[PDB]
Amino acid sequence: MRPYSCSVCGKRFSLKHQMETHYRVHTG
Ligand SMILES: [Zn+2]
Repeated sequence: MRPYSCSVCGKRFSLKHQMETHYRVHTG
């Protein structure tokens, strides 16, 4: 996948920070 990926949810992202910023959702 040219772009990164949620590596957890299964989405795609070309901005490591954006995806990494998404992990803030895997908290709890
Ligand atoms: Zn995720």
